[PDB]
Amino acid sequence: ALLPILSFPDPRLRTIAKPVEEVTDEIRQLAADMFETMYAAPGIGLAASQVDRHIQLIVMDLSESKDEPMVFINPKVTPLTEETQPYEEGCLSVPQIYDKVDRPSRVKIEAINLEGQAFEIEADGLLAVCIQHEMDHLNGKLFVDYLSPLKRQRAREKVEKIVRQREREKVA
Ligand SMILES: [Zn+2]
Repeated sequence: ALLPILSFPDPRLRTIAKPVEEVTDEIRQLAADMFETMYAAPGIGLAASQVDRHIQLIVMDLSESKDEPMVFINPKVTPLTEETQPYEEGCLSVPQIYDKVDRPSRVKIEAINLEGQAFEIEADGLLAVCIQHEMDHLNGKLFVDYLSPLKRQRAREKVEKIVRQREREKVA
């Protein structure tokens, strides 16, 4: 029913995504399936790289109510300061692992929406964390890449265990 999410260390998560050529109704349908997948997980961010569609498309909803959806197509993110903020990040492609990352605290976002309109906004807080995390997906990067090798290694061993439990849960 839902789209499968790739899990670390799947090598396809390292693919650099291609620009979206036109917001066609198949990219519209993909965005809608990404939302269902994301909301089911549950998560607040999913990049199209994570469902093995190597395209610059990101869906996001940062709200308690699952009612404030946002789409970023072909995004450009530029920091507006050297000040960073720590945040404990997770990732649906690194399931059930969370750790601290430090990223620029304020950024400018330029992207297009599901109608092909351009927009430009400035983001701090959770938005700035999340858009930078998701942009990293589109350049083949995961948040575990900023951790020490032992923490990455532990994360990898734990995730294979969770994925193996998830499969076993399908047989029951
Ligand atoms: Zn992620």
